[PDB]
Amino acid sequence: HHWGYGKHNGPEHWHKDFPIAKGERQSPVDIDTHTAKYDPSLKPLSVSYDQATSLRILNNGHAFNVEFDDSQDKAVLKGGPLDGTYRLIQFHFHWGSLDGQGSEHTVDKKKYAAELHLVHWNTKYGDFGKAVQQPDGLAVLGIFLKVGSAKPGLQKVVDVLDSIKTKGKSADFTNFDPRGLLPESLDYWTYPGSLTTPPLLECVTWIVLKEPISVSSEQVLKFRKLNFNGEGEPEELMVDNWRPAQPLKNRQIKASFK
Ligand SMILES: NS(=O)(=O)c1ccc2oc(NC(=O)c3ccccc3)nc2c1
Ligand SMILES: [Zn+2]
Repeated sequence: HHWGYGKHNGPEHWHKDFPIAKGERQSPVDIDTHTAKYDPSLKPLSVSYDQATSLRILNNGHAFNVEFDDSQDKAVLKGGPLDGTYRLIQFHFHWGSLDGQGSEHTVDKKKYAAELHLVHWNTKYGDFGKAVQQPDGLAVLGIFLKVGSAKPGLQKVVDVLDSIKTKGKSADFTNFDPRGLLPESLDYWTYPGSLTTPPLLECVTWIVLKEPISVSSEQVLKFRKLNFNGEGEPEELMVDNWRPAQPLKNRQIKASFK
C-alpha cells in the first residue's frame, strides 16, 4: 500500500486500493455555514484533558502523531453529539505548502493553513481497532489553524520536529498538555464521516470547531521542513498532506450555536 499525496499516489488514486473512498460518508467536507442548522438538542461539549499523558511523537510518513497513554480514562471527550465516553489516543495536523491551503475541511470553500485532529475512540468498543469497525467508533475534534500570532502551547511540538524529520523516526514526548492547542470557544459543527486517509473507514463523528487558532509563520514553516521520505532517501518535503473536500451526499451538518 503506497498511498500518499503526490501526483502519482495522491487522493484521486486512493479508490483503487480503498473503494470506500467513493462511499456515502466520506471526509472531509465543505461546511456551508448558511445550510448548517442550529440543533438545540446538542448537549454541551465536554473536553476533559486535565489528566492527559502524552508519550511519544512519531513521523509516520503521512503526518506526525503525538501519541497518548489511553490504557485508562485520562483524557476524554464527551457531550455534544456523542453518546458515552471517547478516549484521546493521538493528535496530528494536516498542512499546506503555502498559507493559502492545508486544511481538510473548508468553511464556505475557505481553506485554512492547517487543521489539527484530536483523535478519540469510543470506550464501549474496548480498543481502537475494534472501534474503527463501528459507525460510532471514533470522534475527531478538528481545529483550524490560521497564520498570525504564535501559539505558545504549540512551540514544544515545533521544537521537537528537527528530531523526527523522516519517516519512521520517533522521539519521547511526555508531559505535553493538549489544552494549549484549543481556541477560547468550543462552538462547533458536527456531521457523520470518515477517516481522511486510508483506510478511509466510515467510523467518525466529526466535531469541527468554528474558532481557528492562530499560529506564527515561523511555526508552520517548521512543519513544512518535515519529510515524507525515510532517512537517506530523496528528500520530499512533507507538505500538502490534506485530502480535498468530498461529496456531502445524504448528510446534514449541525451547528452547536445560533
Ligand atoms: N485524519 S483522521 O481522519 O483524523 C485519521 C486518519 C487515519 C488514522 O489512522 C489512526 N490510527 C491510530 O491513531 C491508531 C491507533 C491505534 C492503533 C492503530 C492506529 N488515526 C487516524 C486518524
Ligand atoms: Zn487527520
